[PDB]
Amino acid sequence: SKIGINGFGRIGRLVLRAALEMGAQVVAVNDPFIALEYMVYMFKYDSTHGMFKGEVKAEDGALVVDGKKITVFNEMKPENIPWSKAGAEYIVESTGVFTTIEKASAHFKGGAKKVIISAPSADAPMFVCGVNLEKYSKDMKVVSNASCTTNCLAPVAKVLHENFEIVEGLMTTVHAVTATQKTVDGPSAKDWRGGRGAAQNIIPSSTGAAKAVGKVIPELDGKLTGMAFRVPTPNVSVVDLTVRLGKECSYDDIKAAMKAASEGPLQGVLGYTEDDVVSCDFTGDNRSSIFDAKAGIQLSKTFVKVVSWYDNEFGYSQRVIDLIKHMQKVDSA
Amino acid sequence: SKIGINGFGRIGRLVLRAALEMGAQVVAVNDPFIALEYMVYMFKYDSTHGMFKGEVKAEDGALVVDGKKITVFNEMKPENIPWSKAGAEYIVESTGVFTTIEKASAHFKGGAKKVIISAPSADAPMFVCGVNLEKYSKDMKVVSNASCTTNCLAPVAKVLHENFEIVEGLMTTVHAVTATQKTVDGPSAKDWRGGRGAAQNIIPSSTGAAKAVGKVIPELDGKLTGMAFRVPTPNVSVVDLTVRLGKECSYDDIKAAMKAASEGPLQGVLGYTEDDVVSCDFTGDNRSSIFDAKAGIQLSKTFVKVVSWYDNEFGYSQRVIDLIKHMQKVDSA
Amino acid sequence: SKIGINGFGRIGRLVLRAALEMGAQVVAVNDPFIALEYMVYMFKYDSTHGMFKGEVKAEDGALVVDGKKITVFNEMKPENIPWSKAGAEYIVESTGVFTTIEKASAHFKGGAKKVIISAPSADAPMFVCGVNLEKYSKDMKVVSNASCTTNCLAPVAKVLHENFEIVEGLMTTVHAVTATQKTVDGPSAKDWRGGRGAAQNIIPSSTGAAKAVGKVIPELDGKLTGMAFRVPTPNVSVVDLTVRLGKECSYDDIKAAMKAASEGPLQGVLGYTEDDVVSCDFTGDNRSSIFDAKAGIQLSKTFVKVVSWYDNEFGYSQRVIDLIKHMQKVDSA
Amino acid sequence: SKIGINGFGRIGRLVLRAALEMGAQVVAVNDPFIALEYMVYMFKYDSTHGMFKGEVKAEDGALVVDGKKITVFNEMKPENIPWSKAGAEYIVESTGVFTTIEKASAHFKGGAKKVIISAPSADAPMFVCGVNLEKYSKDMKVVSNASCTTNCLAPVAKVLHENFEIVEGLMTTVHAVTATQKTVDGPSAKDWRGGRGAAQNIIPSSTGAAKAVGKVIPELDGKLTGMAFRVPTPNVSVVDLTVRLGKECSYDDIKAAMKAASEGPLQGVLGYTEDDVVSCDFTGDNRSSIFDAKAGIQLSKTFVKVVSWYDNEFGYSQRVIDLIKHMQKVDSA
Ligand SMILES: NC(=O)c1ccc[n+]([C@@H]2O[C@H](COP(=O)([O-])OP(=O)(O)OC[C@H]3O[C@@H](n4cnc5c(N)ncnc54)[C@H](O)[C@@H]3O)[C@@H](O)[C@H]2O)c1
Ligand SMILES: NC(=O)c1ccc[n+]([C@@H]2O[C@H](COP(=O)([O-])OP(=O)(O)OC[C@H]3O[C@@H](n4cnc5c(N)ncnc54)[C@H](O)[C@@H]3O)[C@@H](O)[C@H]2O)c1
Ligand SMILES: NC(=O)c1ccc[n+]([C@@H]2O[C@H](COP(=O)([O-])OP(=O)(O)OC[C@H]3O[C@@H](n4cnc5c(N)ncnc54)[C@H](O)[C@@H]3O)[C@@H](O)[C@H]2O)c1
Ligand SMILES: NC(=O)c1ccc[n+]([C@@H]2O[C@H](COP(=O)([O-])OP(=O)(O)OC[C@H]3O[C@@H](n4cnc5c(N)ncnc54)[C@H](O)[C@@H]3O)[C@@H](O)[C@H]2O)c1
Repeated sequence: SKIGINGFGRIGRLVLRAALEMGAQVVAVNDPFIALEYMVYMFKYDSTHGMFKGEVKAEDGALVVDGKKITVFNEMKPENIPWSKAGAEYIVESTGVFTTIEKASAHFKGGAKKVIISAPSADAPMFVCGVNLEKYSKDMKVVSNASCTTNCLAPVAKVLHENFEIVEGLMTTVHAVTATQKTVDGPSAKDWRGGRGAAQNIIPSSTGAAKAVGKVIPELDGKLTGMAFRVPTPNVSVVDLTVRLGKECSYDDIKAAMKAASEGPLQGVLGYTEDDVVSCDFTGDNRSSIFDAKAGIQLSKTFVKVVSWYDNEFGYSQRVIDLIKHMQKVDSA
Repeated sequence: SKIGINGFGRIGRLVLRAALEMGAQVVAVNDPFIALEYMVYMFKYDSTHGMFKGEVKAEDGALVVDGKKITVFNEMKPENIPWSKAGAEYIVESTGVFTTIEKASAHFKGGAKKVIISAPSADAPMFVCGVNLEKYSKDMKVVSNASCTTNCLAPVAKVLHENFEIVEGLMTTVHAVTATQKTVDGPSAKDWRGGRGAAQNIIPSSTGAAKAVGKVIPELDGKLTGMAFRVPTPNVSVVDLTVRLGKECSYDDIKAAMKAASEGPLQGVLGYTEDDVVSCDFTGDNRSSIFDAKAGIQLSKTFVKVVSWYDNEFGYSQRVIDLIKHMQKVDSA
Repeated sequence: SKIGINGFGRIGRLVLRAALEMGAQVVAVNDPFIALEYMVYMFKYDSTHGMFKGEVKAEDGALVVDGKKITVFNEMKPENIPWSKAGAEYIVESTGVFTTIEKASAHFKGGAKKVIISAPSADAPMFVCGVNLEKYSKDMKVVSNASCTTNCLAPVAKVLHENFEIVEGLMTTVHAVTATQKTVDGPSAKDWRGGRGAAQNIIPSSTGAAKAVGKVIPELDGKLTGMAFRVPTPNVSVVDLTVRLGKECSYDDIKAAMKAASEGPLQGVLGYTEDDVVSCDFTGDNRSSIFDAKAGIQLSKTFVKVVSWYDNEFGYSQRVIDLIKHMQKVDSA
Repeated sequence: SKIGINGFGRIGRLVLRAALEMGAQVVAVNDPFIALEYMVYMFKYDSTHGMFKGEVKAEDGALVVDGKKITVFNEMKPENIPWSKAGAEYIVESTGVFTTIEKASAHFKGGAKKVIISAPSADAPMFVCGVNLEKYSKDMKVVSNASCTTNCLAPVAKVLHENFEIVEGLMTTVHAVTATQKTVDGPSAKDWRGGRGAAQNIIPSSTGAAKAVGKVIPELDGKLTGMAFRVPTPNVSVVDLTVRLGKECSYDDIKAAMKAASEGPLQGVLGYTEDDVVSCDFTGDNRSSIFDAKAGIQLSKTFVKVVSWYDNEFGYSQRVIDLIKHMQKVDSA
């Protein structure tokens, strides 16, 4: 397994949690802003996901989580991380700042084998587990796991497209706050709305998902786009997809198609519920997309609104580990 | 004017604030749960809209707001409210619990002339200022001012339909919390999602707008429906309308048409902005619907997503005074 | 064990969770506002404490949780609950509405043996596990488990008093929202501040703890009082106790005394931490009181501020089960 | 007046709003992170205090607010700000990062006459209006207006000390979130509790007030200290002061003394209320400290808890204009 993590943030830390849950091996973490003793504290306590049940301590300049020793670096520059000292070969690139092939390829200076960007990439091939993993090939050295919204949207869009044909769709994500937002009104020069106080406001915003699903399901390129409203919750978001369909159908056919896929090819990626759920019901949910049967509405035989929940931190971090596992099987690693 | 208010809640008090701003005359308030000394405090201090600038005191069993004496009653059953005795003939029925014609008609027993339900009604004719006021018949004794969402959606839907034709549409409102929600998970037997802790959750809910807009614009009956997500903000909501249009157009045509209507026939009802606004920017906004030019997205020549803001408490309260003014002209009063 | 629960609210439901965790047996639940199918949903999903991991279903008009069948009643009046049909003998009185001996004794009409009020009582003897359980005697038929703040304060006050003498103290609880609070400004006639919108405000409020610790530790009667600020969090609260002490001491002596008690006589009731904890770190914490070593300040040898955390829902519900277990040992039941 | 603002943040902008209300003259603003077109948006729209009523536009490289041209600069290093060229001689240093005399003195390089740090200083003399302004020496080139908490605490502590003598006291401020807090758990290396998600948590923190009040009232040096809990509100905080008094008194004496000071020497600095107020009632409040008569508690003749509110953004911003006005009189300017 031999995973390294660059950026021990919300996703960096929860990928480490997901790796331990899945028996994957992380050997090295890099973050210039989080010293080793502070890394112990940040991994141990999580306001959203609860205290890590397990021993976490610093020992001999390494982070030790349940007996596994994780080498810690504190390099500002990715090209200076000595990944090969720790034996890290598959690097999770989770800073937010090194998303292109050019930028992510800095990790090959330290001896990394493969880099997985935990965000959309302008040029690295993008993957959503359950949707297009079979297009991965072992010569791809830098890949992307797309965004949390793309991972919720792409499963549901795949089911709708295979069964009924998406002629065109528009989506909204009602989206929890992230680390890029601000506690009170402050400077966000490249996104003025995103600078307004996160706890006070519904904030219109862009979404990664819009473009990205057109690269993940190329048949849908240019037939889907959408936007986000950031709202004052700390985690868990919901896709609200309005689609026009090519084939006439009832809402029962939509539900039966989603149910059948969640039991078979999309098992573990797409969930299905008919309960009266609210967003707190998905905190810590492992799935990429949970179809909410009761919340959706069909106006006519070809125009419908479908609602699907995702823990944007936790479900995504579990898919990073799923993607790395797939890549190492194909690579033989 | 000779307005009485039944139910001195969020809408009841802000209707009095709006009447004061618009020089309307409120002569009587009734609320069994809010004794006179408490009405002073409740009217003076408001967490969302700020302290009432001006004098509120109790004298002689009356609420005296800026010189005006308002007779206070504390009746549980509307039958027993002496409206006659205070001279209240136009009754704002803002309790939430007497919405049908037969239930609202109880105010006639104490000599009310007309009742205005401040919510959708199963059978009282619904009006939205700027959209269908000319349907108001002088012989209508119980009318409805529809919901906060219908008052936002109907202006924008009017413009789109007149210019481009709405073939079908689906709406979401991302809606602030209201008084029927719960601070922590508790019993809401008729709406199980709506009982979950309001501050913790994105909560799927129904919208009044779903029924009402096909009544207010009858040619759109059956062509439009939608749902709500309640999110943890205290006030100000946003309509997200995804429409399939009859006529090919660009997004510039949609903008130009909304700008022209806000300057002309829909002036004061529909507003227009191109600023990078967020929900807090509309707290205290007088308009029913404020079109957000920059947040909308056109996918194709006939498929588009339009975003409009509304202060669900305040814009609505001002519309209730507008409705009464219009009714009084038609009745001659 | 043979526990019945009256009021299946935040405390009613979490006492059921605590009973299952501790292997205690609940046989009957009464709530007139929550029908059986709705009880399934409310027990299964918890916005604060996460989904119940376990099977919950309605079967043959009973609630079935992990194989245990729990008879459900829906009586408005406590004297009409046929507790003996279900074999319920120890009743948790968790409505909030039947707190005196007179009111709580209604349950003896249905065949209850003992009633435990999950709130301060004006006359029923009040108990805090770890502090005064040894004053319980088997002839006491109605008892109280005091409030969540009293359960946090009393352990810490006991340690300080035994070691250093409390001459006098004043406390504040910075306290999460409860079900008595309101989503937006509405009527709370007996507590005007408590009616103001809970998510918008710091709200000064009274506390149960103030008086109650004087009944639980009678040596401290009249030497302690205090108040609450309700703040916009959904659970977890913190006591901030300013004490003048009879014996001169350093902060190290305070910490060593708290540490020694958390390892011995107060084990499981009083916790001890020296980490940089925040309130989310205590969600689901079992203890009544967790001393925060780093947050406290000693101004002089006899004047100090001590800070102690408590999950006001969860820690309290576990103490209800602890108190019932103690009572059945003393009663032989 | 000839005021320049360095750092157009929460305090920098509200200081300009306060200068406009008080007819002070701001001539220049500097912020490297906020370009002129963005300064218009940031000044016009405010989530906490509402939209600026009046004209804000950019013309010719200047910010024009109600007719006034303000020269805008975008310098990173204060040394390089041409204050001379705009005529700015009294500089509000509101960046948060140039708080020491030597760091603040950089503004003299571009011809500033005086600097006012809008935060406590390790060595610049601190002033609180109404408490120690007469200590201001004309030869003081760098002064401090202390923190929002010192400006609340010092007026109330002055009154108590003058009338009853403070023997020792311990304070807590329940403090709104600020810009140094984080929207979700993230790195705050110097304050680990302060990095945890602001909207989710009660967070123990330090207070500026702890140091500063013994400097502002030197006879209370060593007799007073305290701490903060940061809670999820956007603005408005509350001091909770527990004091041991030298002279026996009743709570009526404390009330009478606070009322007399707010009418006389501390008028406009200290306010007094007996209403059932909550934090939202003070948003936009001009005063430094508003004594809450009803929330305080006296335990004995010498031991009492006093509660005072403050709008930490707005009251403070107005005090900065007061301080500059006073300094200009003493300097003759
Ligand atoms: N938050 C979510 O729900 C979520 C989900 C999926 C994807 N993402 C994506 O993952 C990335 C990180 O997001 P996040 O939410 O974890 O943010 P975050 O701010 O919590 O984490 C970023 C981390 O990277 C560290 N860092 C910054 N510069 C570094 C550098 N030069 N070298 C190494 N480490 C550095 C920071 O200290 C921080 O700990 C982004 O691209 C984001 O869009 C976020
Ligand atoms: N809150 C909004 O944004 C909004 C906007 C538009 C319309 N409305 C509608 O207005 C109505 C009231 O809503 P609200 O937000 O003001 O709720 P609310 O709870 O604030 O007010 C309801 C008021 O009615 C009073 N009341 C209850 N029974 C009474 C009775 N028998 N007689 C007289 N008064 C009584 C209550 O004491 C309370 O003060 C609802 O139908 C709601 O759908 C609400
Ligand atoms: N919330 C906490 O942190 C906490 C902690 C300790 C103690 N308490 C106390 O426990 C009691 C309940 O508090 P809560 O937070 O669970 O409130 P809650 O509102 O969540 O629960 C009250 C429950 O009692 C039910 N009920 C009302 N009348 C009834 C009746 N006539 N018969 C039977 N059931 C009825 C309601 O439907 C509701 O489900 C109060 O006395 C409260 O002060 C609360
Ligand atoms: N927020 C409050 O309630 C409050 C009240 C009183 C005092 N203060 C103090 O005022 C100071 C600023 O606080 P704030 O709340 O306004 O924070 P903030 O983050 O809103 O504002 C800081 C501003 O300084 C700017 N800045 C950063 N570096 C700069 C530089 N090198 N030159 C010029 N400008 C630069 C930033 O762009 C930002 O706009 C702090 O010292 C704070 O403690 C805050």
